[PDB]
Amino acid sequence: QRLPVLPCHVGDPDLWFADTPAGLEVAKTLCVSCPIRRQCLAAALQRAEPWGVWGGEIFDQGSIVSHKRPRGRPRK
DNA sequence: AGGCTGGCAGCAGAATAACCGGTGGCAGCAGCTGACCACAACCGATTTTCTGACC
Ligand code: SF4
Repeated sequence: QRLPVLPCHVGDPDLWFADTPAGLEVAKTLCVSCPIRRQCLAAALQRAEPWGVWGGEIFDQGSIVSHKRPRGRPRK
């Protein structure tokens, strides 16, 4: 079916929870071409997923952050 | 004098209406819990790593 075209499970699944701001960036933008962004993002927002890339967007424990804040002192 | 030998005959089996007492089960439910999620916050370093000034 359309399973190998689905960009979620094409490669290694441990990529999409890597705890670097730059590592998961290609994981987030790899769901640009995903055919099911609407329903996946809708399910992720309704069930309140606390981790990882969902619907081509990252998640905190309840909501969506724009980009994950890096380790260290943030920029003034 | 009967007996035990002989067929002869006959048969089983197989195939193709109430009471009373008591006693234990049981289900329903307030009412101690008491362990348990469970959010939800709040801190305890921890490490990085800028940020800010020092001379
Ligand atoms: S997170 Fe995005 S890319 Fe991955 S399966 Fe869901 S919609 Fe597709």
